[PDB]
Amino acid sequence: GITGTWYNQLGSTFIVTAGADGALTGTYESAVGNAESRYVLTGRYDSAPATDGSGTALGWTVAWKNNYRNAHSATTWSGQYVGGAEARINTQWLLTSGTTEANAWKSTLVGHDTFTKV
Amino acid sequence: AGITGTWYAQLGDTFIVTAGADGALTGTYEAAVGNAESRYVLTGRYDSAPATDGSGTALGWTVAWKNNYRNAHSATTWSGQYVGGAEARINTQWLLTSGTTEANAWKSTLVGHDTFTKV
Amino acid sequence: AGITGTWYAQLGDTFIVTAGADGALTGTYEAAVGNAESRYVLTGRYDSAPATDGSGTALGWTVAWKNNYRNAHSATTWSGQYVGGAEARINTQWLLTSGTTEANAWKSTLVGHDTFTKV
Amino acid sequence: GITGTWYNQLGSTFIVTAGADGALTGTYESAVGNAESRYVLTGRYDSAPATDGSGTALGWTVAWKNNYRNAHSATTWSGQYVGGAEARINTQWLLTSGTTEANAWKSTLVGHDTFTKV
Ligand SMILES: O=C(CCCC[C@@H]1SC[C@@H]2NC(=O)N[C@@H]21)NCCNC(=O)c1ccc(-c2c3ccc(=O)cc-3oc3cc(O)ccc23)c(C(=O)O)c1
Ligand SMILES: O=C(CCCC[C@@H]1SC[C@@H]2NC(=O)N[C@@H]21)NCCNC(=O)c1ccc(-c2c3ccc(=O)cc-3oc3cc(O)ccc23)c(C(=O)O)c1
Repeated sequence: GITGTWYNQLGSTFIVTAGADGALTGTYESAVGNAESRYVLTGRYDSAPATDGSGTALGWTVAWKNNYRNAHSATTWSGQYVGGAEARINTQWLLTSGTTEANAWKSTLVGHDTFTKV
Repeated sequence: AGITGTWYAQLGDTFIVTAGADGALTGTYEAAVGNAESRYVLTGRYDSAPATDGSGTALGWTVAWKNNYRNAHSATTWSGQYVGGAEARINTQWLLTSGTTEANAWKSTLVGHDTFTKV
Repeated sequence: AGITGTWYAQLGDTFIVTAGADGALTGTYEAAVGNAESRYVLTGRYDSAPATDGSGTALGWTVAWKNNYRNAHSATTWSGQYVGGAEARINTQWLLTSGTTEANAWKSTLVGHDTFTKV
Repeated sequence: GITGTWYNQLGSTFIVTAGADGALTGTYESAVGNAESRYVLTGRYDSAPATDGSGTALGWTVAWKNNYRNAHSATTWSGQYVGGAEARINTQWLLTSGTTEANAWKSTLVGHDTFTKV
């Protein structure tokens, strides 16, 4: 299922628990960027997905602050769980750093992460 | 405190949110049409210790478009920053992903931008 | 005709463009500071036969940030639509990719939005 | 080099010619969506890239109109050429359809395409 420990192509670690209320909770450890150790995450997922083989929609957020470090930024991942012999979560993400109004144009990075339980 | 409250977008969407000292965002998102039928759980995070150099406050949240009235089999995430002022604002970009077949994954994700203003 | 002309964004960026009957966009993009040093080639495409139902006109263009004065080793693409009116507008979202190492590819692409208005 | 015939994970075909003026020209054939046969493309690329092993930045546009069909939309790809034993062009793209102002919120799809010469 969705619950468990996941890894992306960057080697970052995504540990998540999916509740029946549609809630996501857990921790995220980034391999790259201004991050150290684990950060809190929370999100949502569709608790009653379709049955036509479609994926299960979900999303979550990490604010890159912990007791170790503060990168003044947040990332949201938006994607879906796909079932199969090899289960994976495909996402696209938006990473926004706090900026002055003059610098807002360079506030937001975009990318794509594919997660697996390897 | 600054983030905590009710906010509205231009298209008519509203949300109410509470920002905890632990960096948690929790509340409810309501779509353009004002009814209970269009109220959904909102959950996210924020920088509880933003910089002091004039920068905005980074944040993000998620709404899965399922409630006790309906299920659209999708979710939206907003990633942006809070900008304080006499008229405070939250400037975001968002990603809406719907459940799809692997074959239709390429058309699974919409992207847009929303600016919210505080009541 | 409607697209053909000079356009300006809020941050001060301007571009001049010509729309050919073949669906080609060609012109020059100038960054916020008004000098020759900041003028770059613009190239793109557009729907020369848009729908008649009130929809906007789909378009897109690219600027590689290299000219005879400087090279930032990057490129931006704008994808949006033209909206005719007394005050015509082009509403876009854009992607700016810089050349990176495979290791830094994850931080290679910025995303944003710009609305241009016609002079 | 960049010039040549390329294919993405969707099986779509990307035939491109890179000029020394920084210009891109060619044709694109989509495997998916409201497309038939070939459509014109044009774009730009950095003609004098760095030497530190960094990729070469580029972008291009396709308006989904030809003599066969009109999908009232346009796609722009933004990414970079990466050199190696297996050369590829990694992109992210924005696909905007013409819409009413009320429907602009659902005007723009986003995704990622990886191209190779296979
Ligand atoms: O450090 C963090 C938190 C860790 C994020 C980990 C991510 S979340 C998604 C992904 N998945 C995962 O598991 N880990 C990563 N975030 C904030 C830091 N932001 C950047 O590193 C950043 C942002 C913007 C730029 C940036 C720029 C920064 C400043 C400037 O003046 C111009 C810039 O121009 C750019 C142009 C581009 O095409 C791309 C980026 C920039 C740069 C940079 O170039 O070093 C870096
Ligand atoms: O047909 C074309 C031209 C071919 C594009 C080929 C692409 S270019 C990038 C990629 N790479 C490549 O080689 N080929 C593809 N484009 C315009 C058509 N757009 C769509 O197919 C489209 C756009 C939006 C929606 C859409 C919606 C459409 C209508 C509506 O009322 C609500 C919609 O909600 C959505 C929610 C989502 O999360 C995702 C999509 C939608 C849908 C759909 O659901 O069928 C479909």
